Amino acid sequence: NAWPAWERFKAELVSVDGRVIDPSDERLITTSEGQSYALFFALVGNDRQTFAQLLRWTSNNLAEGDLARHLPAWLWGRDGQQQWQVLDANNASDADLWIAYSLLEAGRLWDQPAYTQLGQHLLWRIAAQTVRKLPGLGVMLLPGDYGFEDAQGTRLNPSYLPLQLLDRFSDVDPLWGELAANTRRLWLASSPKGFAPDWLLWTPAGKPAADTKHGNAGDYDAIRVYLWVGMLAEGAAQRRELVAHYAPMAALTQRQGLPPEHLDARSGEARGHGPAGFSAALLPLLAASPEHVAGLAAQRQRLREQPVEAKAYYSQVLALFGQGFDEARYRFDPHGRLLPAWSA
Amino acid sequence: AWPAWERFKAELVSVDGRVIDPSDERLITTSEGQSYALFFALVGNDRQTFAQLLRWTSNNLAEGDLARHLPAWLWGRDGQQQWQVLDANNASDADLWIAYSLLEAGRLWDQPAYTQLGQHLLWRIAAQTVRKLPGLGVMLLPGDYGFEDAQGTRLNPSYLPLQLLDRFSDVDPLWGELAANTRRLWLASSPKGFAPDWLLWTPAGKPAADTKHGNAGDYDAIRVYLWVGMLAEGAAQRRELVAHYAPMAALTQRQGLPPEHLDARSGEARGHGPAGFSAALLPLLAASPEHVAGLAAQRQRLREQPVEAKAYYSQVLALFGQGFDEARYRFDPHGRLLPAWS
Repeated sequence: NAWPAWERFKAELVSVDGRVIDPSDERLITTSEGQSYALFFALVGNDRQTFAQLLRWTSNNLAEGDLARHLPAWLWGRDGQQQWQVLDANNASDADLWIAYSLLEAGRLWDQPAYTQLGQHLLWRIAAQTVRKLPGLGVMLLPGDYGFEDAQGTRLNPSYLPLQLLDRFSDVDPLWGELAANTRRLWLASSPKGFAPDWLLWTPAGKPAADTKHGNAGDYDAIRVYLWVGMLAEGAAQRRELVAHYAPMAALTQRQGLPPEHLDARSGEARGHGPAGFSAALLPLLAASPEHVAGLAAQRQRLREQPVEAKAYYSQVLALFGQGFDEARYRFDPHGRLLPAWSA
Repeated sequence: AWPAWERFKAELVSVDGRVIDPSDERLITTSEGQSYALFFALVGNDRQTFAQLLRWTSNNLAEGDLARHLPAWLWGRDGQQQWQVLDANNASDADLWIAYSLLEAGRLWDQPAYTQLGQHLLWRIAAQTVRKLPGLGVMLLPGDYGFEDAQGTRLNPSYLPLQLLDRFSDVDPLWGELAANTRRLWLASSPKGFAPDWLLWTPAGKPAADTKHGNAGDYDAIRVYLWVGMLAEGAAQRRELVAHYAPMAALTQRQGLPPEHLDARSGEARGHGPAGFSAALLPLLAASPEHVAGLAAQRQRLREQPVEAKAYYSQVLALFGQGFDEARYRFDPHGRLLPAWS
């Protein structure tokens, strides 16, 4: 089991002391998202040492030494005094979820009770700090502990809520399965044309509306909705409904021979061509139904001719997820449990 | 055999398991009444009544499935003479007592189903009712809706007994953290050694007078002294907490009767409390040698004018406080229930 793409990511974007660096920002920032994705990839790659290093860096720098006591700050880097520190103390729940998931799964797959316990401690804190009971929806995860609720209602981000993770947490307590059912409803409701938005607003009347900041735009966040949907196991709840619901994204990509860059989730209008990351993000969805078998072959082909670039953080993580799945490096079972290719 | 618990069942618990407060013309049940009665039934080693109470609570306050719904706080006769939920919002103090009684019953009676249900409730309480408040950390709201706005967060110190939160820490340390925050909240809410019913926690992270009830402490606040007085000797900061609320013990001892109303800011007291207040203070009064005159005086008041028949509020305070005083139960340092029958 060699994972050259993961080795390339490490060589290019992961520091010796264990932080993931997006070099496109002048501040040479790390995000909790970056840490969380790299933790998942290290597990998939059976890379115990890098997992430990990533986890240590995340703990010490984003969580004051202790993920059982603090949800990680989302932004870290160099400030205006050239000092390396937390730049924004608020959390991003999408990273928190991926961190908690990778810990539970690593605890199971590597037989490390400490990882299991830490994951459970995180779930409790996520419930306590980040979950709310929303009107006409029920329990739902906010994008962060602060700054996403007001008079207008509640801002939500579909891509922050991968069903696999929520389904897996249901094994810890059914509250999470309930949150997963609520997410399935949110996803469908937010995507009337079969295209996901980056954000939406959940009004006090219990209805979806255009996001206060991004309207109905679907771009680099929303592309991940197709990725999660496409990686659902056959027997996962509402899998066929979800795959079929987002068919227009697959249908469009097949037709145009290329994924689009920008969507309006309300009108279904699409612009441009998406970067190679978008192609990789779509491989699972493209493989999920026979009617998109040509689309799958096409996109696989484009990635051969034009692989993701060296220091391009965003396209690299989409590739590691999507090409990684396409290359049979892992699967999810119907309950969201990780099935890695090394675990035989 | 617990005579007061037998009388409470005979007078205030219907055959199908609801606790009635007759002082209200709607003949209401509250989630509070259900939660207290569940705890009393455990203390009384009464499996039969526990099961019936739980069933009524689930069916009528929680849509038939308490694992999926925190119970409505208020049930009774509506305007069309129908017996129905009157307010579907929850009351957090009852939610906590229900989860706790379930966890402890599960342990003490060897009933995995109670244990599981108790854990489902904690997850839902964390998810729906807990918030991270500025300069305070994780904290329980009084209810899922209606207690937050631009002015800040309304909190109710008496909704947060340290025994329950300390006990929940066994489920996950996050609850012990909430218990520690509650210890800070209690102290901050009580600058003169007297608790208020309510407190505002402002956006700047400071305690302020409650928006609705100012600094008044009476019928909710009396229960803070009850919780504190029942803390086990090795419970975290127990001595500090008993000493902190000494002025309530001292005033009661000095006046010969508990006050009816306190102002938590000024420490000014007015009137005399009902028998329930005397019962509620017996554990605190017994907690320090120097309050023995008061312990004796309040025991004597309860003998002379015992808690009246069909008087919901005074009966529950007495089952708690007199029950403790009669050695029917204790708590261990981590909030686990130690019933006399066990």
